[PDB]
Amino acid sequence: GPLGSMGNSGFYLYNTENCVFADNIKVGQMTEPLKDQQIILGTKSTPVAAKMTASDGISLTVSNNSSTNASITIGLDAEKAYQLILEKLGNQILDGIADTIVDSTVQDILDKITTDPSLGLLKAFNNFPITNKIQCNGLFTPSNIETLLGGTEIGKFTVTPKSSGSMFLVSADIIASRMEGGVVLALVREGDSKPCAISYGYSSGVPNLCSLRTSITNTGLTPTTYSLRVGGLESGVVWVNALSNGNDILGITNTSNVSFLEVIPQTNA
Amino acid sequence: MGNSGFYLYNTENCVFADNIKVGQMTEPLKDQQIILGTKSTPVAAKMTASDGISLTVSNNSSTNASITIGLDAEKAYQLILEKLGNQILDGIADTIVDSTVQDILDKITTDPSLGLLKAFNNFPITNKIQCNGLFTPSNIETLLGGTEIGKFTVTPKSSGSMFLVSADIIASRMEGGVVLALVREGDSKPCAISYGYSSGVPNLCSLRTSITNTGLTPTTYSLRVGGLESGVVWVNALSNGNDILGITNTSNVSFLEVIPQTN
Amino acid sequence: GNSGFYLYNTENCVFADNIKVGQMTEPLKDQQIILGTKSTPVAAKMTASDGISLTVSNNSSTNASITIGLDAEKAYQLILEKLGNQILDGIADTIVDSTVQDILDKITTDPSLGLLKAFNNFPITNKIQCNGLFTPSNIETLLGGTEIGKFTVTPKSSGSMFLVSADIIASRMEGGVVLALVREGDSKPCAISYGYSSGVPNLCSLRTSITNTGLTPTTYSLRVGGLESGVVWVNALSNGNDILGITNTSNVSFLEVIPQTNA
Repeated sequence: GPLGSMGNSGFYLYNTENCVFADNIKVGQMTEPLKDQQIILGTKSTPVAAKMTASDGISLTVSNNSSTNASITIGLDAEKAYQLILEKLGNQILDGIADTIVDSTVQDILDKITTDPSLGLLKAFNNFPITNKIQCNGLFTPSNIETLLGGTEIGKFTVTPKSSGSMFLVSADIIASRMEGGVVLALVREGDSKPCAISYGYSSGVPNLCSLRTSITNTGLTPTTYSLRVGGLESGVVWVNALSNGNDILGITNTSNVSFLEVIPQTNA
Repeated sequence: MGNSGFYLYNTENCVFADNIKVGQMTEPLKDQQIILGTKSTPVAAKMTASDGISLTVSNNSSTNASITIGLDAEKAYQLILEKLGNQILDGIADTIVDSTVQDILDKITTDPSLGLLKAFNNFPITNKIQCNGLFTPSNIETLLGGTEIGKFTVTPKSSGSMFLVSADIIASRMEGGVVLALVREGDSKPCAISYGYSSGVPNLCSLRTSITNTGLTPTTYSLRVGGLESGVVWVNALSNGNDILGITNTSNVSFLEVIPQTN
Repeated sequence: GNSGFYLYNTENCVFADNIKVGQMTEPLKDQQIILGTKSTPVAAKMTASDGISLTVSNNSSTNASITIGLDAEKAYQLILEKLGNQILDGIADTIVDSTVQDILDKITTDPSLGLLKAFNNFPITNKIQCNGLFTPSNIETLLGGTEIGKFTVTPKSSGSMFLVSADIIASRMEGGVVLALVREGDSKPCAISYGYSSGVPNLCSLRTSITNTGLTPTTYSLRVGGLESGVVWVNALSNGNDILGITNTSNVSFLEVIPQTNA
């Protein structure tokens, strides 16, 4: 019946097609028949057996052993590719993207400065001037010093920290007057049951600055409200911003101050 | 179709047929097949393109037919992204990163609207001054209160800031009060008034206040001290004028830039 | 020069000068290959759309080859001809993120800037009898008064200063109080301030600004005592009792500040 692959050759009839059939083929300038990855490529003269390869690198997938479904698939070399792209035009590309970074990184940083507490620069300050003449009739006694009933309230202020785990350096300096005796200042955080800071000053009967300084530790980035109370030590009337009788000091309107300055505490040891 | 044989095309000894089947081919050439040699005998090979590469042909043209190899465009770039983004930064950042870093730094250290850059200033006062100038309900509102003990010139580095002014002065006088006044140059009256006491012995007499800044421009403040309604007040010295503990002690006045924030 | 079939070792092959199969109307001309179609095969020219490398050595009739590959500028030009925007925003995003992170690092470290300022508060709650006097003699010595605290601070920025506020509850029989801040390794205090008590407790303070000398831990200490005479109680009444019968607090604060030239 059938002859055999390999060795015979001539012309045969494939259906209606009249085909030349051989083991192999050598035509033209080809000094020998086809070898690996070679194909028949005609010049204007007698053709030559070209080999297909990859310049710069290109995916070439040949299936040699397969006599059924054999192919040459062609693709990109990726890491070899983009490298070349850079190695050609990377100099202009950088220029363009730089005249974008100009605003690009800046607006971003300056946004992070202001949005972000954990930076942790950008600290809050607030000062609160107190001008009123106040007759402080509430005393401080050993009985009320651990409670909320010490003295008379002269201010109440709401502070908010811009940075996490920070404190407020607090100075309250208050023009006070009282008939020869001592003056007590209590700073109280709302929520607490007793003052979070106590201090003392003196007046001869003539006005003197009485102050409280302290550093209070901040819980959240939540707004917090401190009241300031003032009274005599165990006995006396104290006037804030006034004389010993409540008249204007020097006939004018005088100012006391309470100020909160955010600060980020280094470890003491 | 029909014939297959050999003929003479000009000077060339040719061969012809309707098709051709060599080597391991079981049938002659079909769609997109080409003759591709192997280590033994040629096989048909169907040219294709991986990773979505352009490979298009023209079969419909019997003459001037051709195959074209092209770019994936979308596929390609999508796969370049799909692999390597890391190298670009480490490779080319430095040249521009030098410029950007060292620029944004200088911007951070110049910009008055950033809210960084807060100036601080400390003016010590080691002189002994007899403060004969009194403070009476009459001069309290004028420029004539007290005796001037110092003057200071400061400059805001930031916009919309305040100065936290501390004035801590060592004073003494016979039993009575000590008034301090801080006056801005160009005003008609003190812009902060304070009070202190001395029983006859040195005592720190202290004024504190927070001032709203009107610019990025050099303001000058003057501090003056003196008796409250009556009495001579000595600064940095005893009740009579000589050294305290027989040394010169210093007083200070300080300006601290702070930047009030909003709730 | 001839045509026909012949034997090459084991292989029986066809040979001719040229070849014309299928729909081909003539043999193979320059840059032509035989490509099988659905019907009979045609002649074909290989080409490159978009631009791709197409290098043929026909001249060399030995090891002759075709090669293909990227054309670079034309390639990417097409890449952006379709996608010329998204690439920008993506890569700019990543690199802006990288440089941003590096800057943040460089701010939170570099002491040469003027950002990063240290703060410390040292509370003092203990009742302390300061029998140490302060007198002409020991004012320039280390023996002035009784030491109520020792503190250690480290600056985070160079050319810096510490804004020191020491506010101490004290009590003594009608007389003056002295406060002295001493740096370790100095022969004398570097800050001397004064206060008063009538017999009831009153805040006595010391304020000063000290110049920092480097970035390394430094240690000051605060001595309190009577002015020339008297016993001074820190944090109590003049008889040592708790004030209002509770523990009280005294404070010493170090705030880092960056000084500007005084005018």
